[PDB]
Amino acid sequence: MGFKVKLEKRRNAINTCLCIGLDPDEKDIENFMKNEKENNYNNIKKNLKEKYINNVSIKKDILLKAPDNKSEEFFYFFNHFCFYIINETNKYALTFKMNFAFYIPYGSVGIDVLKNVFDYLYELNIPTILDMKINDIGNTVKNYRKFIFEYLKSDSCTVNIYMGTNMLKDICYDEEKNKYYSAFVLVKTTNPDSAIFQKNLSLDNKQAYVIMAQEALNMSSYLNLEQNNEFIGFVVGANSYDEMNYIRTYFPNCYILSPGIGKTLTNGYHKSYEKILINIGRAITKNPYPQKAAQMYYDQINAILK
Amino acid sequence: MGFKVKLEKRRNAINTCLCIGLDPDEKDIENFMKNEKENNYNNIKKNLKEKYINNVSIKKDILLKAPIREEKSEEFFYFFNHFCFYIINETNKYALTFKMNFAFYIPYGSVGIDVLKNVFDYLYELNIPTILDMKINDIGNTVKNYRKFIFEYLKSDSCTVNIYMGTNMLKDICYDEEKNKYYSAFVLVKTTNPDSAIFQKNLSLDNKQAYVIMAQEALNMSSYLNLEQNNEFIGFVVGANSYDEMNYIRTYFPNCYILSPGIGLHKTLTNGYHKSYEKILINIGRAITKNPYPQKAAQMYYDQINAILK
Repeated sequence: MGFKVKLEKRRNAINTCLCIGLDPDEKDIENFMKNEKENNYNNIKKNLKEKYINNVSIKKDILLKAPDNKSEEFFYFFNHFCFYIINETNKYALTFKMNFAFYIPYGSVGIDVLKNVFDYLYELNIPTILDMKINDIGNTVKNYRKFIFEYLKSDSCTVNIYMGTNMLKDICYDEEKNKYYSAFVLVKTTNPDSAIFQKNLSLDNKQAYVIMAQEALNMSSYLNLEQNNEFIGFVVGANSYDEMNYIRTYFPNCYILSPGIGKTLTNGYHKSYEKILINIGRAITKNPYPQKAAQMYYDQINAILK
Repeated sequence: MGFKVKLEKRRNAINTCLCIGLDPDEKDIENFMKNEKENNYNNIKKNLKEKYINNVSIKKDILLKAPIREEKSEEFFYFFNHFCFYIINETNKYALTFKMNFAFYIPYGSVGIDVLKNVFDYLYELNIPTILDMKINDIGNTVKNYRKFIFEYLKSDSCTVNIYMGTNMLKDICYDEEKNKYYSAFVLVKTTNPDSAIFQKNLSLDNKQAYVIMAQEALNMSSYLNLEQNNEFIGFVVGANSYDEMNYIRTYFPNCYILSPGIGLHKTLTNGYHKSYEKILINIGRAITKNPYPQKAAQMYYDQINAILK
């Protein structure tokens, strides 16, 4: 079944539009490993006892061995840290968003964890988003479509359309198995210079982020995504209230991914939940008690619900 | 040491500005394998003999194995890697630099990344200038992850970048205040091929098309961290088939490095924007790696260029 329905179902299931960001950096690891050594492998032992961990496809042997310190150590903890966050938070998460950048600085080892992370999430049947802000020319971008939607089995991804919209036709649609995928295009990002191009640049008097949205949203039609339970969304920085409001208003019925790590007046979007995914990452994974922080942000959101 | 001085060195040796694009697809690996499982593994054994192949770091015990068929998922890895070496060994004699597009090394998961790693290692030993076409972009400290991967892990000499969401990301990519080192990069200006490439020209500021408005910020950022004196720079990517935009930028700047993908439609009015070569890299990929006799296709393009009026 398509992405829209996977979200539509889960949204009811847990009534929240929270999107947990799983962007583990080096610290979190060097750390998780020690707070784990400097402990009786509490979490790594709770991890090793969740149903789906037994399914991951890569180095399932290593990851499953008793804690005890090989060269697959970094791999060991990196993968288990993610399992832990997911295990500790998935309850409050409508969907998860992993940013490729955090999984690529070590080479293949990082992609192996990533891949397990998605296998684990796919098994837990939780909506996923690879924040990879991909971009490139047609036939080349299909490589990203294969990696993301095929190898990782991801539910969606972020895409930077600056160099074209036709690329969306190679990312969101696959004419070989006739499969349709969802994507999120970078429209506006609260960045002390993101507006240098997304706002100051223009055409027909409308800013650039409005131009790409229109273009993005039109490509969504041409591809027949909606009727195929898929879609193209807009990534709109949380702290971009003015822009976040215009998009929500002028573009109602559209899916919005709001990056950041936290104020909440950001819900300048609303629709019927789900169409305004509020991303929160570091605030939860860098937080000493991930499960707690999660429910906190979980409630604070169900609060701002009405 | 420096990338700017590195190119203006290999510039002399093999006088050329040709840039070979190594973008192995799934059937380049099938073919090469078949052509190998029939000619008693000719090339593979020629690779294995080669000098610097001992400088690759991932799964070296396998890359040097005896052609396997008593393995698992190591087969694909074996041929993918040897095809890239095949090519480099074959044409690295006419190339000014090699451009590896990340997109082609990631669809199989991590295995391709290991292969990409070995390739950057290999080239590093032949001491050939490199470029990673990953077209990266992201906020603040996240890009740090790419700079590490691109420059620390693959020791690449440069990479491509999409600054649409902030020109500042370039400081984060092109500089590293912690190892106090500078890096080079090429930002996408006017990519010709995406016949859907609007935003780049229909989008404008004070009557200046976007690619123009983006080339300046790119340069203004290059001056800030001043890569210049550090033998580094921030260049641009301009499609070969963009003669209008090509002639301009190289005229309205006009000392900025240009990377031009195109031939692999095709033309040659593209050099209608040159200077000391190796500052107008011409990327030819498929036309050289899809060719039956890659060495010649390489020399062919080598002479067609090396032999140009001026």
